[PDB]
Amino acid sequence: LAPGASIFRCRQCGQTISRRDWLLPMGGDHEHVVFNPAGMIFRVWCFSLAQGLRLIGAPSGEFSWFKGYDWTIALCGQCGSHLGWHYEGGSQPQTFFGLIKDRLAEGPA
Ligand SMILES: O=C1CC[C@@H](Nc2ccccc2)C(=O)N1
Ligand SMILES: [Zn+2]
Repeated sequence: LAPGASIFRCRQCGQTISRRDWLLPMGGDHEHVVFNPAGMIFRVWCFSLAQGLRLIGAPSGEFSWFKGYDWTIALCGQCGSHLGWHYEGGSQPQTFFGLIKDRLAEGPA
């Protein structure tokens, strides 16, 4: 009844992005803390599915945090905020999204 933690929206503009129902335990945990070559730390949640994003450029395997996957930058399709990455080219599953937990807002359906 009236769940308040069902949908993830973009924290900057409110664009619909994903659902708690779509969280994916990659390697046995939905949460992965990672850093990029510029040393920036991200708390990443894996989702099977997302919407309202704009995937920019072409996939790269360079420095992928997930063995066997190529990544594309995922922007909020509405406001352009960097929300994470789409992962493709791997196995079980072939694709998923890694989204930056603190750039999303959790709320009712
Ligand atoms: O799986 C990933 C996706 C984002 C990526 N960041 C990156 C930044 C500048 C150059 C190359 C990669 C990273 O390190 N790992
Ligand atoms: Zn946005």
